Amino acid sequence: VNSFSGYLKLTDNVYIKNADIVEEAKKVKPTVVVNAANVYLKHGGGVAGALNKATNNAMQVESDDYIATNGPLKVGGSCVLSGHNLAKHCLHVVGPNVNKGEDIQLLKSAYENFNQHEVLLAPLLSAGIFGADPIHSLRVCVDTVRTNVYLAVFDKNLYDKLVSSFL
Ligand SMILES: Cc1oc(C(N)=O)cc1S(=O)(=O)Nc1cnc(Cl)c(C#N)c1
Repeated sequence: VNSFSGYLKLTDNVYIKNADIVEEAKKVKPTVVVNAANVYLKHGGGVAGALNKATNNAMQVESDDYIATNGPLKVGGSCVLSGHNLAKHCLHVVGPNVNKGEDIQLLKSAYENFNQHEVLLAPLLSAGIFGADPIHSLRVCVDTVRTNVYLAVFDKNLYDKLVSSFL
C-alpha cells in the first residue's frame, strides 16, 4: 500500500491521473519524482521549469554543480539528484526531443531508467514541449517499465484521450 490517490489503473504496474506533477509531489512526497530533463539539466520550461520553480531554483543550483563535475547526460540517460522539497530523490531522465531531431527509439532507453526504482511519480517522457506523441509515449512506458509508475498528466483533455485510446 502507498499514498498515491485517485489514479486509474492501466496495467499491473502503470497508473495514471490528471494532475499537476508539482502539486502531486508536494502532497505525496514520493521517494522518486521524475524530471523531464535535457542533457544540460537546464530546467527552463515544461515539467522541468515547473519542478525547478517549486524548489525556488535549488534544483538548478544542484544541477549546475552536477554538470560542472560530470558533463552532460546522454539522450536516453538519467541521473539521481535531490528531490528538494518535492521528493526524496529526483530522477532526471532525458527523453529524445523531436523538436531537436533526436531519435524517437531512444524513448525506450529513457524509460528503462525507471526500472532502477521500485516506485516513481513521473510525467510522460518526451511529451509536451519535447514534441513526441503522448499516446506513443504511454505505449512505450507500459511496454518498458516494470516497476510501479504513477503518471501525472497536466492537461485534462490529453488525459481523457490517453485513457480513451489506451489498448
Ligand atoms: C499539457 C500537455 O500537453 C502535452 C502535449 N503532448 O502536447 C503534454 C502535456 S502535460 O502537461 O500533461 N505532460 C507534460 C508536459 N510537459 C512535458 Cl515537457 C512533458 C514531458 N516529457 C509532459
